[PDB]
Amino acid sequence: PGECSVNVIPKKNLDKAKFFSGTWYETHYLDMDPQATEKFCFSFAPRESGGTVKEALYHFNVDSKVSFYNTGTGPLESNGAKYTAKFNTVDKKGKEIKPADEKYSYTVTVIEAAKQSALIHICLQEDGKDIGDLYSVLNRNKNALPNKKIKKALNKVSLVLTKFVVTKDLDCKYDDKFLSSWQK
Ligand code: HEM
Repeated sequence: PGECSVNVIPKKNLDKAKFFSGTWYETHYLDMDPQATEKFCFSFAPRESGGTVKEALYHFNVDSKVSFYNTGTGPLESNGAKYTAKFNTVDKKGKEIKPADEKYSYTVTVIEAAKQSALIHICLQEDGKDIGDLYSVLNRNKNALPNKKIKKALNKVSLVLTKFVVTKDLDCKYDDKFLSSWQK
């Protein structure tokens, strides 16, 4: 199965204005498929208004030296820390170059946030069925280590940080202006 993890708990009372602002950098990630070993850098700029999330996504494939740009949009759950989005493909100037494929979606759960750190989980789906998932440690600073509360949250779901890929050890290239200028 490409079954998504159980026991993924949304943070209680996430500060929305703080989390859904600025740019987040992935510092550590754990793809739950052990054979998924392509190296990636990830950053994004999530925004929220009227119960709808609109986020700009940036990935960089370290192996192939190719970047790609996406935007995602979807309703925020009443718990305020989980959303399911559909995504399109845009160029670096933000113009759509491929429309959203209706059969795909992803569900982001914000498990924990503390200081400059966060822990999220993403369940990818096709036609509403699980096709894979990943845990991501985020920071406002690319080079920073996570707050201990992020580790505490990992421990509750029987994960340890040492299992994660460390992003700062990769030769990343970022488009920071794409994210900085999001919804400007
Ligand atoms: C460090 C964290 C992450 C890593 C390492 C990662 C890795 C990947 C990989 C391996 C792919 C497949 C690319 C390909 O098929 O060539 C991908 C695609 C994608 N991911 Fe991520 N991901 C991360 C976090 C996220 C997050 C947090 C989101 C949403 C908020 C997200 C949304 C997407 C989307 C929309 C695609 C496009 C799939 C496609 O075009 O077929 N990812 N990512």
